[PDB]
Amino acid sequence: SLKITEVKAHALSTPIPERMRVESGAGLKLNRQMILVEVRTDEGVTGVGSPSGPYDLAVLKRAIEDVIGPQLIGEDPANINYLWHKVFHGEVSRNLGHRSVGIAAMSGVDIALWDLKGRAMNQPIYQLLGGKFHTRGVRAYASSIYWDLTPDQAADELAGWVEQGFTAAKLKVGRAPRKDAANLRAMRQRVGADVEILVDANQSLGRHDALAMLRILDEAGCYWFEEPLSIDDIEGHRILRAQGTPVRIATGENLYTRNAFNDYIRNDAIDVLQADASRAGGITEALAISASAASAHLAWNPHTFNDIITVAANLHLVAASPHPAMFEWDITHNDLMTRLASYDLKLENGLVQPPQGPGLGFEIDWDFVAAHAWKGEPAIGAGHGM
Amino acid sequence: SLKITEVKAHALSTPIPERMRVESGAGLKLNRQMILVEVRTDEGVTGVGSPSGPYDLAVLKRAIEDVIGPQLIGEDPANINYLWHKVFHGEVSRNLGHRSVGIAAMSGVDIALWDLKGRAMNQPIYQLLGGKFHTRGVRAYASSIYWDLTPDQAADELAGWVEQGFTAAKLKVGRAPRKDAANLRAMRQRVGADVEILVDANQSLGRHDALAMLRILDEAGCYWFEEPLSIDDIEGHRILRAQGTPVRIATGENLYTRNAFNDYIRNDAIDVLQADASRAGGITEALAISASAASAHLAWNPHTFNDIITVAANLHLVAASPHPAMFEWDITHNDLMTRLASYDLKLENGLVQPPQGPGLGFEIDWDFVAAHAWKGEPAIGAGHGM
Ligand SMILES: O=C(O)[C@@H](O)[C@H](O)[C@@H](O)C(=O)O
Ligand SMILES: O=C(O)[C@@H](O)[C@H](O)[C@@H](O)C(=O)O
Ligand SMILES: [Mg+2]
Ligand SMILES: [Mg+2]
Repeated sequence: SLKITEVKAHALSTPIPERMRVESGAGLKLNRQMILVEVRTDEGVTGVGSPSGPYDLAVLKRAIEDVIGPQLIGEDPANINYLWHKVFHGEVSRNLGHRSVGIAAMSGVDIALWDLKGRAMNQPIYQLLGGKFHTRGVRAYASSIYWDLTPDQAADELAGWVEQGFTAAKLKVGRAPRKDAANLRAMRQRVGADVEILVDANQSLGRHDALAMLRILDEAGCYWFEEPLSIDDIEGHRILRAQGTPVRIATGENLYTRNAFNDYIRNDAIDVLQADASRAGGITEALAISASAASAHLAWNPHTFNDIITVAANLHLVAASPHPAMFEWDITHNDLMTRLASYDLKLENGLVQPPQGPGLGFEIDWDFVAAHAWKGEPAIGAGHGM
Repeated sequence: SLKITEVKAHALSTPIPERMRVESGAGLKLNRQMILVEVRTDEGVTGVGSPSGPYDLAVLKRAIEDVIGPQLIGEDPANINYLWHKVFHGEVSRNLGHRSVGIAAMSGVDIALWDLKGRAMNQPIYQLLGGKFHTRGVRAYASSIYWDLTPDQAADELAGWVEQGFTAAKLKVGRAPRKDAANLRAMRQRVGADVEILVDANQSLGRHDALAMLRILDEAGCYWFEEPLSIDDIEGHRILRAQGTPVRIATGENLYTRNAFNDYIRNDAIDVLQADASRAGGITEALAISASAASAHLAWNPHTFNDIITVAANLHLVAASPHPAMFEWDITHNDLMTRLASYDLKLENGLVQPPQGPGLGFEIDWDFVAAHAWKGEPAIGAGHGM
């Protein structure tokens, strides 16, 4: 057997050229940052992970190394299930909060344990999970077309991603619903019916404005309506879904553990569960959520947006899952997507394939890591919702 | 990458001395039988499985070899998720029925694919599933004390199993409710409060008789009431569960796929889901049911009763699952529990451990297999419920 010797959190920051900084309800992007989790063992098998973002890097590092870490030192890393519960019940739930940055921290560590397990077995994670369902590849969408655009500019950006091979893309909405509607109508007109258009309000609307927007989305044949309302307003999501349109009500990037999603399902409030393996509790928890969605005849299509590790962790799960694919691919300026590891975006007929090596299935460029240590830069401006 | 070259179903029968034949609502046992599934590949990596029983062996063999098999020949066995859906949607659901012996047949093949995957990776299945949760072992129960006994005899048999190390055991009921009650009362007095007593009616009661019995079970502090009613009467189960007693309402050995269990959960009709990996759709399907149970704050404790393969397949999953264990262990006369493979019952403080070899984790005695080919013997007498 192996024993865990260290749990490390490397805080990393990468710059965004001013002209490339985008804003949504979540805030204006400043720097693309991450924690790279490293779980090390006595025999030298190592796994890495990421607890996503934006979350404060010092908070994440402290939680990972000094709250979670001590629960892992000396333990056999093979018992991922045991360790998830030891950590959640022993420290994280009460001492960081049950729906919290602590759960994202746990997620990064869980992903590292799965990477470690795959590497120890010399197998890609998706093979551990019963192999592929999506044998030909996984349909991706370009994320996203952000705020501050004219209708023709928005349509131009969409045409651009479609040219690159994408069969679907997502539009940010919320700040100015009349502009959102104009943008959406121009975009649909430009690409026709063969391209799926997703919309994401980042919790920015109230119920009545969301009902008004849903009518537009329905007219435009939008695939889903993501975070239409505060995640705290479950009944509001039920009301939207009860309209019975072909537009899916989607949420989950800010909901944590299977428990949050159970509450939405129980209240008939959700069509697409978006639990991110790197946020909602780990690969371990995302697996459970995906299964629970299928039991209820609903879909699981994760949020994946932060770095190439959060993308890869989710992609292994998605490739293995029978849910129809609508896989989020961050197309914004992001060095953490392109330079962190040996794995890049390759679309074939609009599909991506998970990395094929052991564990997460690629190698970290530790030179890049050594060159991008965080020195206190902020990741994102203040969010909206006030 | 491997390719599947054959899917074989070995029909086996083993006798039961008349003195050891037991009866429940399911019928009088005559012979302990099974299909040993064998999936072979071009490179010679082989997996085995079992679709449980009692199901007619010819129906099983035909389904496995000639309905399911043709969907598998030539395919990569690593893609278990893909193959499950290829088989279900392509053939089994419509052409064998959605809640059928066809699903059990699929389950035997799915287990064989998981055994194959584990053997190919040189890992026990529980390691693939995220490793152990129950690191110290899995709490087992002695299954079961059957019909036809006096209270004196029932109490004595229970004391015998407790002496062997069991901390829990199950009693068959349903033919004579007043005698059942007397047996239970004698059993509880005999062993005290520290031993869990489960009850199993094998669908043999009507609603009002089950309500009356539940009062008894509550009095005796029983752990669960298994198949109290027809599996077809979901509302009846809701009514029992709505009494709010500490007695769990349990069912699932005769329910198939996650869909059956979702219907029970949606109707507030179940405390313990008993989906058997070898009946309800495979390891693949049981994993999903276990997760769905947890999401709903309910328990998954599988039915495991037929042979050492059905026991082992479930035990890998149970060991890896955070559900409190109440693991079924057939203590009746059954050569398929003792002579088929090199994995015996070993209790330590009432706990069992999964096999530790690759795949299911033990080797088949192929000489025993060869010497016990089915010759048309029946497995079980007519069941009850009419
Ligand atoms: O840019 C943003 O709005 C957020 O950081 C993302 O998480 C976004 O909600 C998404 O769905 O990827
Ligand atoms: O012996 C019997 O009653 C059945 O064959 C079993 O399946 C039983 O219901 C059990 O829970 O193991
Ligand atoms: Mg979003
Ligand atoms: Mg039973």
